[PDB]
Amino acid sequence: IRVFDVWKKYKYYKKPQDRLKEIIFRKPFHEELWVLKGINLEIEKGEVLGIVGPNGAGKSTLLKVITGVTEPDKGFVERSGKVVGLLELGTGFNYELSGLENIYVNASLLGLSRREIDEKLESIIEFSELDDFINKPLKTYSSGMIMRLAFSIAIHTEPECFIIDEALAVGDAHFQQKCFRKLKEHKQKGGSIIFVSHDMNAVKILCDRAILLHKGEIIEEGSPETVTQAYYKLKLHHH
Repeated sequence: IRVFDVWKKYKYYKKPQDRLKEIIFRKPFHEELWVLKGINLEIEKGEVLGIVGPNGAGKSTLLKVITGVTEPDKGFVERSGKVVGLLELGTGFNYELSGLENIYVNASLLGLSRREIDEKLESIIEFSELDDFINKPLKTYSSGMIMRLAFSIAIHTEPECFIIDEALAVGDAHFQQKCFRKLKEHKQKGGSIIFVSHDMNAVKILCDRAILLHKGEIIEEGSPETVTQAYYKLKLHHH
């Protein structure tokens, strides 16, 4: 929901041994590099926010500050509810356990109560199309079946916000439409969505507003049309 003047840095070593000299010398041999510099950002209930920018812009660090996987070095972030994205998919999955048991493990870590998972269990199964394999252990699943289960649990956990990472965009045909429908319902109940994409036409189609990120800063905000035109302008002068 609210990102307030957030800065984030990471220690950076010119060669792996400056790490080794740091422990032995007891003095830093690293450079403090800032992936995020004074981010101010609000994601409001009911909106789809597009986030675009080049590879080292800091997008994924911004996603982790938003979700709380990472804490800012300056500033703060506040949120009314849970955020679910790539890095939460399949958390706690155990390949010795059946897909039924992994629903309970994963859904619980993603915030649902035992009663809520009981209430949603058949929906998650039917949505997954795995019904014939739900009592078999994950170690017997194909990779596509494992991904299918992780998506199917996650999309039912009613967070405040879903992050649609740039990698999530690829998926099996017709399963996307089902997820697309769930995501519109989510938005209709006041949920928010963060769409991270390099598809500028998709950003204009799906998002209500967007930001352009570059070298750790938001350099443009507003309508998808405005932010994508600013991205093109940036790529005329960036690399």
